[PDB]
Amino acid sequence: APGSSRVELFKRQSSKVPFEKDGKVTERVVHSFRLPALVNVDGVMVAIADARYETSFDNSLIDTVAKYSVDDGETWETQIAIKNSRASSVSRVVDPTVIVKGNKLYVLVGSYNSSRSYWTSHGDARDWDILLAVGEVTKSTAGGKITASIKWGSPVSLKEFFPAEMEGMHTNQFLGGAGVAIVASNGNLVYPVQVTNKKKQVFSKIFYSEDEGKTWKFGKGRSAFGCSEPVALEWEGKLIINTRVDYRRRLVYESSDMGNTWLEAVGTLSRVWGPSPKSNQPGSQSSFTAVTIEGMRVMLFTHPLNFKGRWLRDRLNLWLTDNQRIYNVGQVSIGDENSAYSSVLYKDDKLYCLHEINSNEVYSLVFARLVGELRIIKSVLQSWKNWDSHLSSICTPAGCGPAVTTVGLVGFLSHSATKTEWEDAYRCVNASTANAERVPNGLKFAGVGGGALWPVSQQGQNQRYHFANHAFTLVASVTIHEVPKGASPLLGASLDSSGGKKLLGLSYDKRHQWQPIYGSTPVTPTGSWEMGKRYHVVLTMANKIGSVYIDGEPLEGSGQTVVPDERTPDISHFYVGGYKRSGMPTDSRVTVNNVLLYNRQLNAEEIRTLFLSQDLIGTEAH
Ligand SMILES: OC[C@H]1O[C@@H](O[C@H]2[C@H](O)[C@@H](O)[C@H](O)O[C@@H]2CO)[C@H](O)[C@@H](O)[C@H]1O
Repeated sequence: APGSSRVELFKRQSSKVPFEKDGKVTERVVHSFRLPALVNVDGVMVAIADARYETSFDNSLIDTVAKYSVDDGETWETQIAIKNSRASSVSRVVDPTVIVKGNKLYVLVGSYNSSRSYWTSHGDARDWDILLAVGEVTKSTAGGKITASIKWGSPVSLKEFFPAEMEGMHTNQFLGGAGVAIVASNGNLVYPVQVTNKKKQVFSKIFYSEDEGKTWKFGKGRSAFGCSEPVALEWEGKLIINTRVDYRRRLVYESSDMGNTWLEAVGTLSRVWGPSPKSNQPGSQSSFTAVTIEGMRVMLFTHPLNFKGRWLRDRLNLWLTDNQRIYNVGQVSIGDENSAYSSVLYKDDKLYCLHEINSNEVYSLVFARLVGELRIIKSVLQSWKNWDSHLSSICTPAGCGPAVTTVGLVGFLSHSATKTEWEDAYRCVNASTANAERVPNGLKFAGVGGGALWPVSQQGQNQRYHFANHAFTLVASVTIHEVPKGASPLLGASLDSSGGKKLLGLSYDKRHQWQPIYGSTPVTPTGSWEMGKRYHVVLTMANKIGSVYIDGEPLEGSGQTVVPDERTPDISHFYVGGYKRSGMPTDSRVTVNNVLLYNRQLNAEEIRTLFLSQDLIGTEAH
């Protein structure tokens, strides 16, 4: 990332902290630093973490360290925010989870006295407490300089707020999800927490306070079992709770009622992010925040790619999303270093990341100035803004008719293309092409193997288009140049690598009829088409039903089940203008322009507007 730089701020086996025991304080070298949380309190940067004094092993001696800086991270002061009980050589305060409100740092930690096993394996709660400490940040301008100070109060146990029973089950322990939590728009302090029951299942809840931390409540709902280390933000009046699932894809939920109800975010972010290339390795803590960049509300998300496997968790990656498009900003860590946990802060229009580096299970936290990354982010955000503005600004055929909708518009294939790719105007997922000739606002295809392939599950580890398994609208303009020998494809969602098994699609045949394909149902040819005429094609799928529209009108027989109510589809890719498979004997001679993908089923007016504005939406002229 050109322009970016970093320092080893919390340096393993080197950085010292003020270790207090029985009224005596000694500057003490720390073996490992883990669990970064990086925040802004009134212009003061504060970096909170675990100081694992003797080893990186989880069940060992740990205090919560804080560093703070008034100069954007050039210099820092160092404190212990929270000390462990000092009961034993493995006493520890763990998983520090931070909320900023006003001048206050709320830090929630589990506290353990003597156990040498990880908390989820405990059969009881005898070794556990849950503590809240408050740090009060003040600033001084005495002497013509800015000086900050943080006064940490004594921790208070919140155990009294943990019910012995929850929706049936009996509770054992809970911890914060680590990293940075939030103040909701209603002022509530909101911690996503990870909780165990007596069956040793782990699940996520919302733990919240309506009275500045004095009392706490749990929402009655929960994630699925197996969801740990939850991280949350508030988006459009809802909490978005992004969870770690060891050995599986991350589950993401939305709750509008402080955790009383949880709905999997299948239409947006759930199941997008895999913990390793084959999504069969441990997960991670993640930074997940909502921020406003160049006037646009967006979300930033970090997770390692974990090519190495196990808990090594190399290749920390950064992602940008507006809850519609999902852009890979790139790799924050360096080379193949192990770099699991992280915390991203956007402050005074500068981007920073405090994150782990691990060699031989000795961990430092580096403090990175993400200059290259913010440059890419602003570029991408300007492209999103530009194209949304382009589409929204179009005076559609009436005065002007209804505006073309950009709500839920995820991808758009128009004029830009290279020799082997059709480029997404939204810059997230290009389509691969074969036997494609560039024409205004699209591509012309010919010959066996021709077409374009827009990957869905084929995206691999990180599946930005997973939403399509639940609902989508796929729109294009198509022109047929040659009468085919038999039924030939134009547009569709494939369930397998070849395109032979379809969820929903549209073909055309030698008798000048359309052949809409509804899942595995026998195909009934219908309607009529003419060579050389530009047709508007809309495929919609929602609530397991698929519809095919030509020139804004449903084909006779549209609105059929395409998904057996038991299973959830796993779309491989969308195919456009052919299958893009030389193993498929069809030869589609067609031009396709302006392909739009939405994460929802468009309504009647929206479809009609798109049909009527086909000649106006191309990116060529702009
Ligand atoms: O490697 C650091 C990492 O260890 C994880 O714990 C693993 C451990 O790595 C593995 O050797 C052992 O067999 O199983 C453990 C989990 O039961 C921790 O989860 C993680 O926090 C790190 O401490």
